[PDB]
Amino acid sequence: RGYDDWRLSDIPQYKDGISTYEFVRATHEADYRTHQAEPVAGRTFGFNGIGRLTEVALHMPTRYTLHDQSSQYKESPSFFQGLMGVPDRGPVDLAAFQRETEELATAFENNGIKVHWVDYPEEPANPYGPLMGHVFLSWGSIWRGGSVISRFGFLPGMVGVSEYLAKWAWNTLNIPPLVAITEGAMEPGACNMIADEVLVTCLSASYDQRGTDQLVAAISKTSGTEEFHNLQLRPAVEGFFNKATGACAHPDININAIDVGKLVVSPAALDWDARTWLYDNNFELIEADPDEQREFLAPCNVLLLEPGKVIAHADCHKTNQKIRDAGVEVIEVTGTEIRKACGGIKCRVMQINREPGPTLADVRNRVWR
Amino acid sequence: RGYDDWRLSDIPQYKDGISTYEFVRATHEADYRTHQAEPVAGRTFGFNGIGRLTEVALHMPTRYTLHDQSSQYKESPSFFQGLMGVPDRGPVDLAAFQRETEELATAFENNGIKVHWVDYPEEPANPYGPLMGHVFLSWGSIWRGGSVISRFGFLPGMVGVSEYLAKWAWNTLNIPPLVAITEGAMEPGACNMIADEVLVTCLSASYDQRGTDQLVAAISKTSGTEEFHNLQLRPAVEGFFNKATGACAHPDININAIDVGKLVVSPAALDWDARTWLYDNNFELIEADPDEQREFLAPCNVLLLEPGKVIAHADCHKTNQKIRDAGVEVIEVTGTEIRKACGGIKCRVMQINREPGPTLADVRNRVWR
Amino acid sequence: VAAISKTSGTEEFHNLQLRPAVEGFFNKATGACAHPDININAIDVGKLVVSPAALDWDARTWLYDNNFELIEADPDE
Ligand code: NA
Ligand code: NA
Ligand code: NA
Repeated sequence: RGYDDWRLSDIPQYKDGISTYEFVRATHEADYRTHQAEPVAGRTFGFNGIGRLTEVALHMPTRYTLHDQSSQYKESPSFFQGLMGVPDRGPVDLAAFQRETEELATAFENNGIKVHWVDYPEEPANPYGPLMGHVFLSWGSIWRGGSVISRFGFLPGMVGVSEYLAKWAWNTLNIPPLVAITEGAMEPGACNMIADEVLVTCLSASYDQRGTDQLVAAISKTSGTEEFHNLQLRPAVEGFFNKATGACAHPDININAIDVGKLVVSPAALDWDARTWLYDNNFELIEADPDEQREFLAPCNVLLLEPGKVIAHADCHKTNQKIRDAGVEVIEVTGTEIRKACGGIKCRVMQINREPGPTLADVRNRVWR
Repeated sequence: RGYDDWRLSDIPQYKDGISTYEFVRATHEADYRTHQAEPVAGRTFGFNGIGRLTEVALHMPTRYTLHDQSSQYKESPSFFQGLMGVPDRGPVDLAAFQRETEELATAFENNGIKVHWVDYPEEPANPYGPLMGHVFLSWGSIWRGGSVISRFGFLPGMVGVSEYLAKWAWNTLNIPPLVAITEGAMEPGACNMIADEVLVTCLSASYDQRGTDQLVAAISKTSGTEEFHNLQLRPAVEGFFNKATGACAHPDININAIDVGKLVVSPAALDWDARTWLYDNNFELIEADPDEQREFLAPCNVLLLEPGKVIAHADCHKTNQKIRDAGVEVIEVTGTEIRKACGGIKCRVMQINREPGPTLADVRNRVWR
Repeated sequence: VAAISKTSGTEEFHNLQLRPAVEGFFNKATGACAHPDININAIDVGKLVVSPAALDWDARTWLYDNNFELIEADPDE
């Protein structure tokens, strides 16, 4: 449209003969996401809900992506092993990491999902040392209404990274920021949603109440839903992972949706209140294999492409059979090298756009018991 | 510093033999602004308070900066005149606007203040028409903790602009976003502060309670102060300006600090509660000339360079003499063309960095009555 | 808690409430248990033996703030 062709009718609040007060009031009342964020961006965006995923980003590793190449790791491996708590499976192999990355990318293209590639500078560092954990682009996933700057609870090598990814989203995709988390801890990217307006968090190394409150209030306002629910798990875990039990600081290792009102869930995730809530809201639970969970094969770290279809680690054989048994298609993908750090396949995907999908009301109305 | 020279001692929460829990807890407790925002930015930033201003940005106008060149203005001038409500002083003269802009910039350099220049694309438009009001870079002023995306109450031509300026701040200065205002209305840039932790807002076309609450909560957390106070004026005005009284939707037309515990204030600004509060907190009031105020010469739209020194419109002779009488140096600067839109000199300056300055306790302890 | 509070003979009464992840009595995948006495006990003044599967973040914070020293039970046991 031409610069001199604009007219007052292009302003949605304008009406012929409207008063100043009524125009201003219509403006105060407009929805931020649909009046400002999306039009200005010139597109929709956000990973909220359990609808159809259409657009993601990955990072292809270099030597600088590997945690064991940091001089701070070299100085004390046991310090970082205490923070993450994941079983030692020996050093990361760069070439194999790159291959499993190509395979994941192929899986996306074979399922009609656009993949962007995020690079970091050579010798990437923040004010406190080499970047660490920066392969895990879910930490920069995009919410309805915009990007979020996280407060990392346990990993100093992620300081500056959620900024970097948000900046990248703005410069490359034109997607704006929504909020910076400025108190306590909140890593929203590692959360999952189990319905259009149901978020799962944890209270953990990665989340305190203040951080959670800040995040939930911001994403609530732009979620596009009348209601917003936060299920808050309470795992027993000091750092990121408890290799004695399989409990994890992050929701996305403990639980995810695999279909409408159907969840894959860890043995170590559900306290009584959480269990009661899932029960009252008609969610059907598929239990992850306990050994797969405890040995950190990340069987719950599946990525939902759409209700009834997930990407999962190819070697989570037992959990995957149970998912198939629940009527869900599983796309097996190699994810071995990625687990050598604190995460699996879902953890490493930055989700950019997911179309609106089924709601909590849909879950509740499902007849299955 | 070299990429392989980093050690655990470069992590401020690290201590030899610290437990995972204690390390995580120290991390949850760290201050966002001083641990993350500023280190990652690699500088300090924020205009908060009444301390020494060091860094700003201006926009040098082109024909596309002029409000009367918009096809939507051409279609109905009376519609835009109802929104702003400012006295008609005839069309803007581009050449004169450019000259008064050079003069303002010279004033900054003569006072040791760095000036950045913001350009817009040719034929700048948003989803709803030509940009309008985009010369007013105070709307993009930077807060301690980061940039803000505003919700404009009355001007649709500012949609997309606060995003643009925030994006510019991030790409050019490395300053991150703090929050997007997503409900009601809040134009934080047009507010002023009268002490290190005292903000003045209005309830007006430009601000509702929900928007105000959202903004104040975000900037509170990063203000670097134990307390945060919001004085909320209640002007009687439908749009932006009331040419019968001098009342204005924006704090920065109604009031500003000129020194520690000394304010220049409009006749039309102070309701009883506001007056009581200023009185109880030991603020000395200098009244702006009523005619200067009502005729929209913007005598309160002075910019505080530091306690005891302001930039003011050169033709606000009466108000300026009173400011000098109160012991404050006035740097007179031509601001005629700028007033042909909804604003004056302070309105057009994006404030990027102001050093910490006097506090509310300092105001209260001043012996003057 | 209200009943035993009134007769405890103490000015204050505190209830630490663990939140184990367990459906029935015992979770043989983790060691989590419905009963406190399988999850934790005192062994001395301000010293506790505690299961890996017992302490959620709030419980952990509370024990920390109140100066309790924790001895971890062997995970396999
Ligand atoms: Na719970
Ligand atoms: Na008031
Ligand atoms: Na507890």
